[PDB]
Amino acid sequence: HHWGYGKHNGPEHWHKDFPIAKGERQSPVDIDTHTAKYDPSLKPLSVSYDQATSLRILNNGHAFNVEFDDSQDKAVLKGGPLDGTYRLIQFHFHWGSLDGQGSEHTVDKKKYAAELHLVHWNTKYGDFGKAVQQPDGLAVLGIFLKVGSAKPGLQKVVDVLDSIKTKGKSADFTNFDPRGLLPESLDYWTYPGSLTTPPLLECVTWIVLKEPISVSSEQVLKFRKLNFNGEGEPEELMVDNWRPAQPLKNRQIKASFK
Ligand SMILES: NS(=O)(=O)c1ccc(C(=O)NCC(F)(F)C(F)(F)F)cc1
Ligand SMILES: [Zn+2]
Repeated sequence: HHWGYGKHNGPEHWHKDFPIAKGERQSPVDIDTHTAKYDPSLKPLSVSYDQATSLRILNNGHAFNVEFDDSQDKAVLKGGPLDGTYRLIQFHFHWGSLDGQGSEHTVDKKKYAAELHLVHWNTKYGDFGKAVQQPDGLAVLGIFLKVGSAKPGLQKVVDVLDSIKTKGKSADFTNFDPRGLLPESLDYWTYPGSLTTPPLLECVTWIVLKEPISVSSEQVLKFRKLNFNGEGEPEELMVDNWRPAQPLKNRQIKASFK
């Protein structure tokens, strides 16, 4: 046993090994649209993924990560609330056992079926390990998934999932274009927060897109066939791998749009 999402080891238990769980800038949060302040000084986000180099997909026992080559300034996030250049290192999702739950952020207490996190690190810190120890070390771009029409750009991910069913399995995953996971609009909300899994470090500038993407029920079903457990262990379906909303405390969520 370590941390997870079960009754015995789930989010309510995390603070015992990670006391920052009750800290002042924990994520996710509910985004109250009537209270987020429009900030006309925010810049447009700049998402430069044309030279992205995906490498590998890995089931890590809590989600699956699609990992990228981050040894140079290939796929980067710049602009919006950010200073400097943040390199994409990996993306992953959180999702539910049912379509009415699964996202980590909520919008006016509305839950989406899933949430995509594109994780980037601030190049001024040299490496990802150094970046997570800094209050401005990461930028995570969060995108909500609603169940509807299929997302064609997601299908290459859903088709490889059978090959990484269990914890610690990985597969080569090259030539994957993460632009195919973006919505039309880059309007966003932003706030200072944390990693949403242990060690829950308070190193993240959250940029959460307003426009969800649509995925089909067949595609999200495939997420829910993954397993938390390793090969040969008792089957535990990888579902409901989301942390509930944490109190906002002394923070302000800004909107990029009016
Ligand atoms: N869900 S999330 O907020 O996007 C999120 C993104 C990245 C990480 C992450 O790198 N954990 C690994 C780690 F922090 F455990 C390490 F110290 F970095 F090894 C966790 C949560
Ligand atoms: Zn995440």
